[PDB]
Amino acid sequence: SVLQVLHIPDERLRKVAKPVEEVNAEIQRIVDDMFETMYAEEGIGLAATQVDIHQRIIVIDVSENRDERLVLINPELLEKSGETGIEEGCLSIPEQRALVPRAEKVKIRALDRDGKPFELEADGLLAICIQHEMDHLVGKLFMDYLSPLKQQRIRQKVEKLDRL
Ligand SMILES: CCCCC[C@H](CC(=O)NO)C(=O)N[C@H](C(=O)N1CCC[C@H]1CO)C(C)C
Ligand code: NI
Repeated sequence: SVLQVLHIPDERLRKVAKPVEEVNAEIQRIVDDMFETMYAEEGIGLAATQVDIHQRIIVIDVSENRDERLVLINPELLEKSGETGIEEGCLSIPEQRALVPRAEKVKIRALDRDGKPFELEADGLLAICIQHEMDHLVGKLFMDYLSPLKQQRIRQKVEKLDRL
């Protein structure tokens, strides 16, 4: 199923996700529906918070052909280094993008779609995406790193888009 993606200024986007207790069929249904949503909305990642599921579940596909699924369940940041920043957009902040500071590289541990633990070192866009996705799990959005003026401008554009 394709799920509705919450948009600013919805307060549900600020909720802090709980850890997944067990990776079972219910969770796999959620993961699969998150992928479907992500692809339908042309994203490269999605966090459960965005679909109003406050659990630490993240789906990602940063591949050119959009056929490389990555699942981060209960991700934990182990190490990071350097700094970087690209103009990021967000499906909860439709059509707006801005550069925000991010770690260049990250090493994380998480559970996959089967509930098996794995470690992953990432750089480039994957590291940026992980960070963005992990921020959604603690109720944080890319616009939070910007000035009040920029935040207000983004808020108004999203509301108008949604109004139309
Ligand atoms: C880059 C950090 C991760 C961005 C994730 C968002 C999806 C999101 O809202 N997840 O929470 C995305 O797909 N955004 C895209 C995005 O920002 N992109 C896609 C290509 C790289 C970057 C643009 O610079 C477009 C659809 C707005
Ligand atoms: Ni986002």
